[PDB]
Amino acid sequence: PASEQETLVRPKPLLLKLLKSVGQKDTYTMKEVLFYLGQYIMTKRLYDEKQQHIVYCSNDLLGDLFGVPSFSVKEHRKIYTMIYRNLVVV
Ligand SMILES: CC[C@@H](C)Oc1cc2c(cc1OC)CC(=O)N(c1ccc(N(C)Cc3ccncc3)cc1)[C@H]2c1ccc(Cl)cc1
Ligand SMILES: [Cl-]
Repeated sequence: PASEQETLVRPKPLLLKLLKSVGQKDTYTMKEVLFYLGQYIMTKRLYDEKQQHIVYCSNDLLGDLFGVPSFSVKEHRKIYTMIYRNLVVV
C-alpha cells in the first residue's frame, strides 16, 4: 500500500548513522528513508553489475542493519520489515 510510505519514523542509532552519510533530521517519512537507503546502495555500488536487482551487503554496515548478506530489491515486504526493525514509528 502506498500509505505505508507516509509513515513517520525515528531511526535507531545505526540506521541514523547510515542516513547521515547520504543526507540530518530527527524525524523522517518512510519515503525519505527508502530514497536515502536507495542512494546509499547506488552510490556505494552494493548491487551486482550483472545482476542489478541483488544487493550484496555482507561486507557493509547495511548488512549489520539488515541481518542478511544479500537481498533482492524485489523483496518488497522483506525490505519494509528489515527497515521497520531499525526505527521507531512516531
Ligand atoms: C520495497 C519498497 C518499495 C515499494 O519502494 C521503494 C523502493 C526503493 C526506493 C523508493 C521506494 O519507494 C518510495 C528508492 C530506491 O532507489 N530503491 C532502489 C531501487 C533499485 C535498486 N537497485 C540496486 C537496482 C537497480 C537496477 C538498475 N539500475 C540501478 C539500480 C536500489 C534501490 C528502492 C529501495 C530498495 C531497497 C532499499 Cl533497502 C531501499 C530502497
Ligand atoms: Cl560500511
